Amino acid sequence: LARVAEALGSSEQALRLIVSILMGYPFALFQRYFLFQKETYLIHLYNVFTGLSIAYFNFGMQFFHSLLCVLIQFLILRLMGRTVTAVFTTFVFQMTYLMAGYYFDIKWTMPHCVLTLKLIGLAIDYYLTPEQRRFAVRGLLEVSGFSYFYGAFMVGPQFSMTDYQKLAKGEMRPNSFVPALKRLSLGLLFLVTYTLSSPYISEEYLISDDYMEKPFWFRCGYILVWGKIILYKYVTCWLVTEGVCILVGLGYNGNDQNGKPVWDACANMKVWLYETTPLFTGTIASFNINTNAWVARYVFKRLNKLLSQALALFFLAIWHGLHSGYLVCFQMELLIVIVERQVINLVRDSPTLSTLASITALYVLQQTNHWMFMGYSLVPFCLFTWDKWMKVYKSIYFLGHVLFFTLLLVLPYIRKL
Repeated sequence: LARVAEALGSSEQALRLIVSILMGYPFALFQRYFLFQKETYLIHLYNVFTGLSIAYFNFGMQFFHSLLCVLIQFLILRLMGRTVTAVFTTFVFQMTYLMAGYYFDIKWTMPHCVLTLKLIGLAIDYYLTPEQRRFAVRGLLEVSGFSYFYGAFMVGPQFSMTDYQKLAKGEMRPNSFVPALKRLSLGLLFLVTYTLSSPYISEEYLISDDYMEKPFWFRCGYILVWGKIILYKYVTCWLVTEGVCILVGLGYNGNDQNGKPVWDACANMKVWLYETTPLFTGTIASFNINTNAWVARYVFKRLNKLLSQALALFFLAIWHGLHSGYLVCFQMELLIVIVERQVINLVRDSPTLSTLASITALYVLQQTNHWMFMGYSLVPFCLFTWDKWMKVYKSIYFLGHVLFFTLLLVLPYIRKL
């Protein structure tokens, strides 16, 4: 039971989560053939009975929490309807219930932060642009089934209700097992990388006084290797989680010009592009493309774009808010990423400095700076506490904070040089 969680290397709860995500596949062996089944109320009943069992198996307490939010949300589907208050109360209540969970390692708030976004998204869908005219829904079991879907429950991607009901019917396409193997084999490849790296390079090492004053160059060097190997826990649990999502048929975006079907519908990653990438505007734009696209659809699209940027990323700090740490992380995308784009336009688009720096002559150095850019930003994540976060930040001479601002004052004068 617990000896399996100690034998490989990972945490005790981490084994119960990987078992839960891998449990998606034998459960997707029923939507293999019983999906073409004429009865649709049986499909909704499968997701509830599986999702409630998955929630109970991982944590006994959560089964009531999610269920309570689900019944209260379809109560705001009866009352209020699409009157504007309904969006205001859903946004507040869901975050009020969510933030209560944090105030009261792998807690029951793991699938709860997912359904919070799934129910807020449902409210705006129940409430136009070419995307909005499609994503909007028309007109009990529907809300319960959509929330408890086994493929995307613990950390899975948000899926449009309109598109979810489609899965019960025609999934909006040919059934396949070959792409499912692709995201599973690549998903397990990163699991081997994580389980082997995590013990010889850990978090508690950053706060440990041992050697944490000796090198300076390796002081930042450890921060480059770490926060590149730690985020692989998310990577493995988004590729194996997509593997079940695509096996059912939900993973299919559509088809292309050659008739070949598309697979990037609920794809929360793009590996060749989130790695081997010199410019991290690609990586940070959307490492969790779905988690990033949701905010870009229901927060940024709904929201004066200049004043929207701060309030949209502030919602991501209301999303968890464990310590000031998670807030300091979202003020990195609105920091280095906006500065990185300024250096992108500094070259090829300036009448002073770009002229000489536009050419092919004017790779490894950029990536080395960009992996450092990630680590420094992931430091106030994992270790979120004020005393832990400040400890390693002051020990590394606060380089990221100084360099970004140093670039920010000098940069507009380089545009003149």
